[PDB]
Amino acid sequence: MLDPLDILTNIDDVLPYYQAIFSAEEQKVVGYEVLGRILADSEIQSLGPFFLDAGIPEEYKLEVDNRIIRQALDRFLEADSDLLIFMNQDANLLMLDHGESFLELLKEYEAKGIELHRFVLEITEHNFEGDIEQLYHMLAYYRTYGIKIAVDNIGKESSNLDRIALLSPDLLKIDLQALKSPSYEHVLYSISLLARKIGAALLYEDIEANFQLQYAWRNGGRYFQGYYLVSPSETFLERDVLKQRLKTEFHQFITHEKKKLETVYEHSEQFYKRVHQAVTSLRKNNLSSDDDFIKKLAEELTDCSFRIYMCDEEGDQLTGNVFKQDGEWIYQPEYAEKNWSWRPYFLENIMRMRNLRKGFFSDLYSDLETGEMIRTFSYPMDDQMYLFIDLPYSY
Amino acid sequence: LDPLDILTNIDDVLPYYQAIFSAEEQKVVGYEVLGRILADSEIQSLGPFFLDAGIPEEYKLEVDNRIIRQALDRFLEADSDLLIFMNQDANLLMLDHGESFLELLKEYEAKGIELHRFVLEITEHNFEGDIEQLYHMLAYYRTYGIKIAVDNIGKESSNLDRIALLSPDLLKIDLQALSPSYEHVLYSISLLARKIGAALLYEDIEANFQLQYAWRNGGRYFQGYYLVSPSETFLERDVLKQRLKTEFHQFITHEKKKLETVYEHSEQFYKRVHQAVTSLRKNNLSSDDDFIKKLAEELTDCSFRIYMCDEEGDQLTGNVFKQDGEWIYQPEYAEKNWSWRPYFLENIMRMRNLRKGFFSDLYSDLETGEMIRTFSYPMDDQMYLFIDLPYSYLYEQDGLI
Ligand SMILES: [Ca+2]
Ligand SMILES: [Ca+2]
Repeated sequence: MLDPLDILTNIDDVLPYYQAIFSAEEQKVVGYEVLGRILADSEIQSLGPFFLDAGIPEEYKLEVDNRIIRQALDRFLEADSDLLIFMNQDANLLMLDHGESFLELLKEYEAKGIELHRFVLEITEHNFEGDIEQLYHMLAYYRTYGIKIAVDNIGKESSNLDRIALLSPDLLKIDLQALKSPSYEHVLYSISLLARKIGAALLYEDIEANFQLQYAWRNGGRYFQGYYLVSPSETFLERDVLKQRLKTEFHQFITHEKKKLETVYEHSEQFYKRVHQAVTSLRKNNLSSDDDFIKKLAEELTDCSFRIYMCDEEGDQLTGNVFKQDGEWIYQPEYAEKNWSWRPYFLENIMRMRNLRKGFFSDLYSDLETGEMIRTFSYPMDDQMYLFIDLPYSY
Repeated sequence: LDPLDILTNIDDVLPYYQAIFSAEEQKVVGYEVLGRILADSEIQSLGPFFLDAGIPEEYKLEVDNRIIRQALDRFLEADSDLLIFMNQDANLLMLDHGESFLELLKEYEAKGIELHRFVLEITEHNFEGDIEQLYHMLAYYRTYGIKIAVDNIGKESSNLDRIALLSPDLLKIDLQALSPSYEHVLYSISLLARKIGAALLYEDIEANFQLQYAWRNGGRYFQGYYLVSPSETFLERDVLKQRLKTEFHQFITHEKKKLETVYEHSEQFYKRVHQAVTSLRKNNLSSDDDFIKKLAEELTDCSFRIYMCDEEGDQLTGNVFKQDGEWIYQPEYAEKNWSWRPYFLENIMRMRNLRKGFFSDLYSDLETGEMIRTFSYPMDDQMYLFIDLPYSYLYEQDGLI
């Protein structure tokens, strides 16, 4: 293994390697991440341990860091003009002089021909121990030159979504070693939606396998990185190196998700028919009690439902719950006179049921009482009343 | 108050209680136990005392105990279904892997407080031990029915990973913090809370607008001075029922309206677009790219980008993009794919089935960076038209922001 002294003594042997990043739009190389390499003893080894070592003085990190960047940016001057240049930069070291010296190094290469808006700067926020509002201040300055900001390692140690969103980054880098909790896609889904509202694109990294790439794609992944794509190498690659492979790999993701979306919408339709038949059959009868009715319905729909109740237009529960437990139905009258408009989507679905004049399923959510994952089916009725049915699973 | 003052007069220490209110029944669901001492003809908080890092842990637990015993003695006599919210530091609890505390709880089960009424307010970002061990221990607690609530969610603790791991029963979000970054981050936590099954409890509600924010963003439970301040005794369970019933009626009414105003707006826009498109599409043998140019001029007042895609998200045309009040044509976006975008495929099969067009929620455009909405409109030949709306049009319409 490599002692730090070994590196500073042979500083002329240090070189950048590059890892390509691929777009979901054009399935093409959109830019590269600059990584640090040294030629020691007929072999190439990473300067990672060297940059990550807290024991090594900062100037020697910057000393080396510099030659790699110069070599890397010298290379970019000659490649395609629209390539992005992703660069790892510690917040604290960058903040030693409020980023002054670094920016001048970037400014230098603008003159030499690299537009500043090609620079993506990989910052790790939870590593920062200075005043966060000051770091956020500085990056503002950077952006006013078009410089892009990417935040690393989301959700690991001191990571913080409040502090991240304040930074209002251009990119979020999410690594998927995490995928090797079954419920991690909830994490991913949540992230993308936060990212969509503040306008940060998602870059998934450390993609070592296919299922990982699929996870990336179907959870809002705009850009992609990993060994499974292309490993870091000393030179650049043909921009459309993986185009056909990704085109086909993505076609298959699309097909899957559609077969997936249609299959659930189709299922919803038939269920609406089953419910419509059941309800109108029962509703032509002398069951004035709104409560008598849902009991009958539950027996009708015994195979697929586990809870049923009715509410009015403003979310007030008109009836009490029928609840299936241990294969038997129980009547819980106490649940009458409760309001549910506070629930996400609830009011939205009321006006949807009206306008659309049909019934439908919700997405998957975790029922507050039982705890297991369920879906609710909402069905509109005569007299501006709305029926709710709770369904567990059927995969 | 010096800490010595407290330990010296430990017999003067007493719990106060703050009630917590349900959105369902607008009633008192339980109380948070808070720590107080009677010093010099007056009542003052032991907060500073529990938060002081200088004070040895034994003396914090010594006092803590006096309060919990008094508090739980009180609960033995109140209603049987009341929840008991209790502040507990992770690190002090982890000094003996929670063994002693649990035995204290176990004791009161015998005396008549079934364990599922206990909510344990933990602050995860204060923990400096191995997280997976703390997560390990709380599992044990839960297997007795003990409930777990995490504190300072939203700001100080905002780790979708940890939240997803500790898999808590409750998230406590405080609203002194009160769209900004902050409101979008609660959004993403909200979305998760419903997926992992954690109820939202909003606290530090000092005003009405705060309560409304709480309500419309998935708040199941509520706390603050604006509701009821802490006091040394319990309150009648339906103390605020009618006040909250009416205060919530007004939130419901409001939301039924902000939502209609946007759906109404969508309908008319669909008509405008339908008229424009079919006018331009009838007697035209010019290409799809030529068409969208004409359309952008048609819709010049309200659009800023227009393009078409096929059923699998491949962009059929270039873009027309309005810039500095002029329309530019961007051939480069031809043959780009967008199915990776959230909602994209979902909306294709929605446009088909429903056979109509509609707006998206508000999102931040990746190029311009301002907040926009997109309108999706289905066409003949299994093709789909998209139109990105600027803020300048959203801002001066009714309730699209
Ligand atoms: Ca990196
Ligand atoms: Ca608390």
